[PDB]
Amino acid sequence: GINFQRLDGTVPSAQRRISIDHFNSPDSNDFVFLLSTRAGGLGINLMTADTVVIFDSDWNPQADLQAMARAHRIGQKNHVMV
DNA sequence: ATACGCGGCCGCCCATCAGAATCCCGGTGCCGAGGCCGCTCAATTGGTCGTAGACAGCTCTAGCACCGCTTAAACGCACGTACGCGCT
Repeated sequence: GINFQRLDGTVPSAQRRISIDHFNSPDSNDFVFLLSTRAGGLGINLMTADTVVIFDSDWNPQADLQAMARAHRIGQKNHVMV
């Protein structure tokens, strides 16, 4: 019973834009948002996200720093736990 | 002149001696392992040298994997035409 939405390199822009525009709402019930490596750190940003859980290093240095950079940003106020 | 006798002929069952035919034992020709063998020239034996190629080190291509944006190609189904194939 966890409401979420995926984000990888398969869905077009018309769908991932609706997903990201739906996640940025302050009353969104999607507390889990899945991403990827290149698609996760592809671009844009998440302001309401703060917790970044990584399963394993994606065989690239600083790829984790740039991956958390999509959530850990300036607009975040309640700190960032990784 | 008138009546009796018979004579070989013959069907009959009944007897003797040779020939035909099946079984009990056979020789003959064909095929395929054997043996013999012997002059001998190709393999084996004992031996040296050297070189291919195994092997370990190394680096440095390219085969794999993996991902996602883009889209041509595959898919499945609907409809009918023009062939497969059956008959004569």
